[PDB]
Amino acid sequence: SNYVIQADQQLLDALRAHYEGALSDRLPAGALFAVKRPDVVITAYRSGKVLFAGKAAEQEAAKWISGASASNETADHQPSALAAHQLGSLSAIGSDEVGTGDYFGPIVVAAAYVDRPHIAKIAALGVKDSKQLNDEAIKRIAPAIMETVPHAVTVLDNPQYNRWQRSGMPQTKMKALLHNRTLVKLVDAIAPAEPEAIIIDEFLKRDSYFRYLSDEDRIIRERVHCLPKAESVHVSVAAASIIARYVFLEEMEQLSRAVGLLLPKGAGAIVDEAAARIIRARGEEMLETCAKLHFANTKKALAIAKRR
Repeated sequence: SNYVIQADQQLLDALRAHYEGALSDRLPAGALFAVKRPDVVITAYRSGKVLFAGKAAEQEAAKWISGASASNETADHQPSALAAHQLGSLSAIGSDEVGTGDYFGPIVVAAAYVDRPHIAKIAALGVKDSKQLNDEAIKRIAPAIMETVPHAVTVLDNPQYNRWQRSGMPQTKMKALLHNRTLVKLVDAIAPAEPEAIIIDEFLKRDSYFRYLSDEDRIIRERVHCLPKAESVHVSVAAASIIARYVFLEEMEQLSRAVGLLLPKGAGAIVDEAAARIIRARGEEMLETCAKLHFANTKKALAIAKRR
């Protein structure tokens, strides 16, 4: 019978480092490394699943952890890793957006084209977990990305946001158009080159994405992959996050200078306070230049501006 365990990053590092002669070539999808001992084969996977196979499977698994449970499961491609496996090494466009959940500022869509020969360099600037990085790391890392690799951006400013919103276009459609138009910018800009893949982080079902574009003059469909959590599929998507997050921050700085008041991230209580102060200091109509007006926050803020 086979044995399975869930290893934390520390257990994975140990298993890798322990057995002299770890194999990393021609493995199933998701597999980090494999060990062939006598009467057991060991396979470790990106998700932390670790498979022990052979006669000596229960005893070898017990070398690491207590209460290893037997399992029919086999040392095989992981579904979650079929895309990464196939895609991770291509030359690829990735796209991501930022600012959807912020009361103040635009939605920024960014796309980055990362040709094969530039994958490693971009991976070296430390792009994994582009959500972990604070703003000051975004500021140091993004300019380096932009300078190494072609990219495009589309900023939905607030007056344009508010005007699309009030004509009944939801954030889901906004994002589709912005993604679609940024990809057009980037496909054009790198031509005659052509990306082997184009990867969009999945914010809606793929049926819905394209259905939303059908009025567009120019639709990028050839070789478009919608993918969950796509920044673990290809480095171009992470580089697109980072670039998007950098332009947003710029927009927010410009926008803070124009409004005369520092605009906080998010949609929590300080944003209500900030808006109320804009109202008092600048008129309610200033919000149309800098706020996503349909948010709950506007009504919260109007109340505050009035009370005293």
